[PDB]
Amino acid sequence: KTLGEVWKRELNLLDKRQFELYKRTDIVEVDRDTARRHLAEGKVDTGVAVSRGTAKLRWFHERGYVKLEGRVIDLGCGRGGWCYYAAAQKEVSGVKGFTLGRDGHEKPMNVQSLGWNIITFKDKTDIHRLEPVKCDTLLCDIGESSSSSVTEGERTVRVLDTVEKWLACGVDNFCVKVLAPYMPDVLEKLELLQRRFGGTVIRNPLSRNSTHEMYYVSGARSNVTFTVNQTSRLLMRRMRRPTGKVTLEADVILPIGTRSV
Ligand SMILES: Nc1ncnc2c1ncn2[C@@H]1O[C@H](CSCC[C@H](N)C(=O)O)[C@@H](O)[C@H]1O
Repeated sequence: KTLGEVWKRELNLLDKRQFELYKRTDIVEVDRDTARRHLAEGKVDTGVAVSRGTAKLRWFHERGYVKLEGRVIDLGCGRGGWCYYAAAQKEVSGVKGFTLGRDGHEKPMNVQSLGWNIITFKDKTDIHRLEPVKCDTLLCDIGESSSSSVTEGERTVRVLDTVEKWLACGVDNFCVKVLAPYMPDVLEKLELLQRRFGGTVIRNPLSRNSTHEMYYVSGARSNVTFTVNQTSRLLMRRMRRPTGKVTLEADVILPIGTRSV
């Protein structure tokens, strides 16, 4: 009965053209053309991002929503967009990325942007069964969309349930994807986590309108229900008039090489 649940219901009722236009209406998007061409030809020394994820994490990082420091752990790293971004930051000492990378799941990509040598990728790993390890910065970008709000809720609570085990070890910084922050049980879990570990949820402007995803980050503190609903109101407004109008931005280009000595 939350605004977000209403949004999900109306989203599923849109026709093909409206859905297509809607998902990109008034959003920011990084131009991935050059990056994709470089990766497709096997270039590993141009500093291009391995996925759209690098730009998403940069957005949070550049405005203080999450500090990237010391021992970084990336749960559900996929191709490694967040791992490579973190590895290039001077404040980061090491990065451990874990991902399924099997049965259709994206496997870590091998490129040599700055600090690639301080990253340890581990595939064939279900992070829900992975024993928590002590770290300073915890990252998690897991959450598979579902046309069912109940299902998105279940998936989101499972992610937060697992992440809480890791935060309990004591972490300074975190950035965790919250697939369906609009579900009531999720809102309550977020309020509980905020009281225990601080932080709040933030909507990334690079996220498409077809998902209500927001990220639980350590760098700010705000009223969770209020801000989740602000995003619900924005998503609903954009559904009334979908123009498909997108604003293109330059993708992330990282320096290259190993971090040595
Ligand atoms: N239970 C699980 N354990 C490990 N990885 C999982 C998982 N569930 C989903 N994943 C992986 O989590 C990834 C989410 S997409 C992550 C993109 C990454 N942030 C980037 O910047 O490139 C997907 O590859 C998905 O396969």
